[PDB]
Amino acid sequence: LYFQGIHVLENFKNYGLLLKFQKLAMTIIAQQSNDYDVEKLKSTFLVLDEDGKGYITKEQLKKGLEKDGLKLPYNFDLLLDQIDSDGSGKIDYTEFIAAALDRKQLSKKLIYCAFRVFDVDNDGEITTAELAHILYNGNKKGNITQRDVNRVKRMIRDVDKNNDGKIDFHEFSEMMKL
Amino acid sequence: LYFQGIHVLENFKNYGLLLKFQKLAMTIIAQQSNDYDVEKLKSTFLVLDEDGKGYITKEQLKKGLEKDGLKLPYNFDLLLDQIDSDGSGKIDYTEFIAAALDRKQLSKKLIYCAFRVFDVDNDGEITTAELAHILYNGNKKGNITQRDVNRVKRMIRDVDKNNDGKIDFHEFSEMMKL
Ligand SMILES: [Ca+2]
Ligand SMILES: [Ca+2]
Ligand SMILES: [Ca+2]
Ligand SMILES: [Ca+2]
Ligand SMILES: [Ca+2]
Ligand SMILES: [Ca+2]
Repeated sequence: LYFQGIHVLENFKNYGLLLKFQKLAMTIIAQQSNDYDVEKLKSTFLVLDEDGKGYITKEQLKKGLEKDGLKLPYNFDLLLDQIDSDGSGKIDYTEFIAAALDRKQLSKKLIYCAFRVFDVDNDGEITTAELAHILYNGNKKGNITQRDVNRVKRMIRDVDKNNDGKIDFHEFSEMMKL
Repeated sequence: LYFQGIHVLENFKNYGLLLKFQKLAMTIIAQQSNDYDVEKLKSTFLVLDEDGKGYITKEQLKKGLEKDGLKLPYNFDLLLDQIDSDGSGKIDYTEFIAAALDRKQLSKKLIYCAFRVFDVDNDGEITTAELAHILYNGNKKGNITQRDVNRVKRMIRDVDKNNDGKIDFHEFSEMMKL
């Protein structure tokens, strides 16, 4: 059934975009926060990434943690598959941050650091057009289509709490924190 | 560094458990809700699962959606890797539900359906011991260790909003919904 298929596919697309949105927020925090604890995790990643690739193999991650003196869970391979959230087979910087930087540790300041990038115009509200340009252009400027805007609108609907079609700081924080 | 490694590993374990907790909640909703919209998604999965295995290959999912008349995104393979959240290579029932059943569509009734399973004793609060027994024993009864309880405690800390070490309905709903 087609009609049912439509809603299924669109929900799938939404699931993926929401994952992308949170991972990009985490990456923005790692790049822009200047927070000591975050910087120290970035130092760990530097140590693990022994070839300077920007990503680490599952072997490198295991060996690197073992070199620290840790006893890994026997089920660590399943965990590594979960950390590899894009399924590429390797753990990139963004995935390492997104699993190692506990959401609980994200203070208001850290979450604001990401919020203010998505809120391009700094009015306190992330709009569909702002979010689409960050996700699809990487920056404030550039071409996006009404289909793109509609896709992002559907994703705002999952985060919005006051039915205004925009994401405020509170709403954003409730997405970032469980 | 060992000390830093410890906190990294424990955060990784937490990330994985939180994913497990949400996916199990979704599965409980699919099994126990008796909600028409959820039942209709379950009918879709039955159609896709043509060999009656309980899981579908990426090919089966693509072909099945194409048979519905849908135009899949050219990047659907990346999406499928994201849906395959355990990295097994195939999409099981639980993953299909967890991506197709939009969180937005989870009414109070649907979320309560999962809540009351984790709140084994029905006192309105999910405790560490209750959650550990559901995650590790599958049911209320059975052996778990203090290490197990400590692992679950660390995960409650990510969901708790009033510092009581227990998860109430509101807190649970804030985990389930973005
Ligand atoms: Ca990856
Ligand atoms: Ca704005
Ligand atoms: Ca809003
Ligand atoms: Ca799978
Ligand atoms: Ca209870
Ligand atoms: Ca609580």
